[PDB]
Amino acid sequence: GPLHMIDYKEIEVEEVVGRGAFGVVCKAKWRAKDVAIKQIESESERKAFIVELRQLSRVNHPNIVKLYGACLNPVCLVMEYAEGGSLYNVLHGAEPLPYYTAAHAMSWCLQCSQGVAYLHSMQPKALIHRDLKPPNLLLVAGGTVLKICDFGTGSAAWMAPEVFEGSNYSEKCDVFSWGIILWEVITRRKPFDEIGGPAFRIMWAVHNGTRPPLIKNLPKPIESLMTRCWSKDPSQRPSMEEIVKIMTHLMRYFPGADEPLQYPCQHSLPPGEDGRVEPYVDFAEFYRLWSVDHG
Ligand SMILES: COc1cc(C(=O)NCCCN2CCN(C)CC2)ccc1NC(=O)c1csc2c(=O)[nH]cnc12
Repeated sequence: GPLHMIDYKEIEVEEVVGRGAFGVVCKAKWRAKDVAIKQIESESERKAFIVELRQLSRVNHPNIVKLYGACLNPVCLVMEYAEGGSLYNVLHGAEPLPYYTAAHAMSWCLQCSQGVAYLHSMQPKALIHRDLKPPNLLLVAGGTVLKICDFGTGSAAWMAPEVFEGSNYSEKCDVFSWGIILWEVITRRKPFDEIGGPAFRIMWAVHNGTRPPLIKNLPKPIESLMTRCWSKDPSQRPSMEEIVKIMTHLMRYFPGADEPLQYPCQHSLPPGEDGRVEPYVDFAEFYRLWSVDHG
């Protein structure tokens, strides 16, 4: 994949937007375009930069961030800027938070799965992301388009049990993360927020078979897919190609996914009545459109 060698003098650094897995991300300008720059912190991070640069150049897909080029003094990546920020901020960030619909929730998960399915179908060997979570999912086009970034080649809430076991893992670990993200956008809750302390407490819980609470009034095909994705045995989880197909076909019953995020939302989180939670999104329209198609 062809890419530019950037002269640092052509870069005009504006403001710091965030701090990813490694390095610092900053808003900037380069040749009229609005860009984002991931810059090195410690000289030790150099190995991670070679990996991410090797991979981002190799990949080309609408749901994975564009790499425009790389500057080597100082060593930094020049990528496309995501105007809407991360999904984590949209979900759980500072007030005021945007209102979103079930349609948005489904579309975000579809676009995410589409990007991952592409990664799993690389030649000659598949790419495993290893770090799928809302902080690494970015939003553009008024919140309607999702991009994947921060390749994994505080993540315990999304991590498959075989990964933190140090055990042998396949691309099916990405599928587990996707299941958690799906639960997360439907409920607008932080997964395992009730479990306090440090990371090992989550890891212990998930290792015993602790999963997120089931959702009240959730459509059985969605529930079926969600719980399949978070199976202990990686074999019992569906492939991403299957997920992409299912989610594409469900979008028939979720119109309006192309409406930009623009409405305010004052969000208070109720407690879980039984062992279940109420969704943030509403499924009344789904059931209406479904019954119209089915008998
Ligand atoms: C997560 O990083 C971002 C935050 C905000 C963001 O939230 N914007 C700044 C908020 C401005 N505030 C100021 C205060 N005001 C009251 C509200 C608006 C906007 C854009 C980001 N990232 C990228 O474009 C990006 C491109 S590639 C890449 C990567 O590999 N890793 C992490 N990020 C990126």
